[PDB]
Amino acid sequence: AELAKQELEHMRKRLNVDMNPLYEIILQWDYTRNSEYPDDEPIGNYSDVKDFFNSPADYQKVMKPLLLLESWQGLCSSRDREDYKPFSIIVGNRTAVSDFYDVYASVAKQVIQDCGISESDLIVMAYLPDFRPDKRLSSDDFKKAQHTCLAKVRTLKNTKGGNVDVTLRIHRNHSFSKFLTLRSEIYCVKVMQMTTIEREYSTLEGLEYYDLVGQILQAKPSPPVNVDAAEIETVKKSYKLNTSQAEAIVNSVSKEGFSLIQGPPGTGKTKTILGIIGYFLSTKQKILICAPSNAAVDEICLRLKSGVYDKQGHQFKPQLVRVGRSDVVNVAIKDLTLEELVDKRIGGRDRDEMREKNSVNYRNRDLDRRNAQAHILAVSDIICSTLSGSAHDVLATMGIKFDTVIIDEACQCTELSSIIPLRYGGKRCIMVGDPNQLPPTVLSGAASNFKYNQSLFVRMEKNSSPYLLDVQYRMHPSISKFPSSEFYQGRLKDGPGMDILNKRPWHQLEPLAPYKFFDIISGRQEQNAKTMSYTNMEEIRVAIELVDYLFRKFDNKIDFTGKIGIISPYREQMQKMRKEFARYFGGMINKSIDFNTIDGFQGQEKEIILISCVRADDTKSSVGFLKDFRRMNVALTRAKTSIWVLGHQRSLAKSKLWRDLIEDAKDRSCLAYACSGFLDPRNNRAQSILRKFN
RNA sequence: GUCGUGCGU
Ligand SMILES: Nc1ncnc2c1ncn2[C@@H]1O[C@H](COP(=O)(O)OP(=O)(O)O)[C@@H](O)[C@H]1O
Ligand code: BEF
Ligand SMILES: [Mg+2]
Repeated sequence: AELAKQELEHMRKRLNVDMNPLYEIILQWDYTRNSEYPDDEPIGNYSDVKDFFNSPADYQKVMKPLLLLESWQGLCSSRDREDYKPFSIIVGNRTAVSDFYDVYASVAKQVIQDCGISESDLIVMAYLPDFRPDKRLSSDDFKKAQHTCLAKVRTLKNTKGGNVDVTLRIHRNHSFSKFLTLRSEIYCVKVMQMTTIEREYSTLEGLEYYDLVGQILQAKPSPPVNVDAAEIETVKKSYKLNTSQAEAIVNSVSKEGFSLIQGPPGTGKTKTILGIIGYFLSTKQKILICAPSNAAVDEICLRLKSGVYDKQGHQFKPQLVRVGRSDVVNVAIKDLTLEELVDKRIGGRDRDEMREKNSVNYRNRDLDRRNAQAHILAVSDIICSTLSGSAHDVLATMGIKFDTVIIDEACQCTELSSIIPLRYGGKRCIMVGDPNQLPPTVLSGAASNFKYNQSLFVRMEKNSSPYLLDVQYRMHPSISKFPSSEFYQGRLKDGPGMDILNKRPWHQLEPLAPYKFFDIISGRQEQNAKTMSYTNMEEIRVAIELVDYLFRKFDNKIDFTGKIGIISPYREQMQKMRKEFARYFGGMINKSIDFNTIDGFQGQEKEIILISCVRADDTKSSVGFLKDFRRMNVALTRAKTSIWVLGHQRSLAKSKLWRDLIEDAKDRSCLAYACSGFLDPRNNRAQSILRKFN
């Protein structure tokens, strides 16, 4: 009775967290400020992430400055790199709420749709008396303007005549409120989306009431619980795994608390997660799986679609729900999307009466949609999503409790992101990740200097040794020669027959080999003025030529549906690659080929991988974030059979890591020279250039 | 100095 009441109180407190302080602090920031910190407060306030936290208060005190710094850096990046479409609104009556002012304005529905303004968005508002209506309006004008105020879009209500009543929450003490006179035109432009930041702040505040708060603060995973070897052998036989994976699965399931599995790429980490899920289901209980990147969630959903084996070995297919939008979610698992499942479940005076009937019908449809969504969530056993999406409003409103949580690629997410899914009464958490992989995507170098980029998995590994996996079953041994010898200094043993099972017909051809490094003799990349992202068309052309040659050689012999992937460190480079591939081939690229980034492609598996090195210009003299060993390791660990690296030898040779990689490739005679039309006998210019370079 | 992200009414 009393215990249940306390548990319910804690659950509602964790789900319902006051967001007012977050806005009160963020809204005081100056949009026009050009600095690496939100304010001019002493740097001594910020502190490095402590390995051990005495109490939740200390953890919150340490994390809050880092979270604010990360939010400020993201806001600055959106201000510079992102360029939305500014709009104008008419100021209305202002309502005074707790240390805040809510302003109601009338906006055009078409303008709102074009600008993509939602109820969880942040905007910057300015007063420009000298602005010319004919003159173009952009973020540059806001940067130049000195009167800027941050506002939060609290709600968006559509009124008659296609007019939206936008409510904007701002800080009282901000001086810009003096410009918010009634019937005044204010130019507002979107900045960024605060949903992720809001969820992170809510989790940070509610960590006090989390069941595993003590373990997180102490960073001490529950001690291993000894289990009979018979169970381990039975699990290994049923799931056709190895001894290490079976032992890790048994240890993780047997003991409550935090269980960390550290497995380099290709060591069955995803297969280990699937085995854990199957074993738990065999032994109603709902399990929540969260991955930092949507690609990992899509891969997990695709793998689960094939079925899950139990201890007896029989394969069963549980109901899996993907919490996300169709656009971000992959087309292959589009059926598993929650919205698609809900759609499948159901799918004068006279004018006033007709309007009332239409409104009643719409309300009934909304109620039916809510009921179908609730039924799908309740019946479903596996809920796969992302860390940011794990705190979806629907899940919080439903109130269902997830006693088992899995965090895939825990090293790719910050502590707050990894802890977000634990708000739902998480008593058992299993984190799978390899520290050598890419770190969490942090836009602030200062925050990383304070160990903000450090993930909870890394800290837990430092405190105690996780369950280690040293056997791989994906990467070709030749491909894994260099990554294992350099990054891991060994400790990674290839499978008994990886080479035999990785043999492919195109490997026989000299141009195409399991491992090959192609050099761009003549290649330069242009940095975008706004996004500050490099991009070179030479690598795109070379990749297109390689793909066309591979298809022509083995068009009908072997189908390449979902077997060729191209990873580029730069978003702009990936977008250009996809656009040019669509222009050249057409719709086949939608299925036969995939395009992604190294961080966005982390965890993905493809038979053929093309790693595009954007930094193809020697005059730059800098390789960029690629210099880090984790980036190269993740990029190289994507190929299962064939890996092709495109780049400029001179530019990459400057960095020690790429220099060593090129030397290793030369030792194995895997180095190659490529250019425009280097595989075209007609294009004798390419042959002449190759001969001259040699 | 540039790599990610949350929603569908
Ligand atoms: N015991 C095994 N027998 C055969 N194949 C295995 C075994 N364990 C793992 N594999 C293969 O190795 C691959 C492991 O990939 P994984 O390491 O999960 O990728 P990522 O590191 O991106 O998560 C799987 O695709 C699976 O087919
Ligand atoms: F360790 Be794998 F690259 F997800
Ligand atoms: Mg995995």
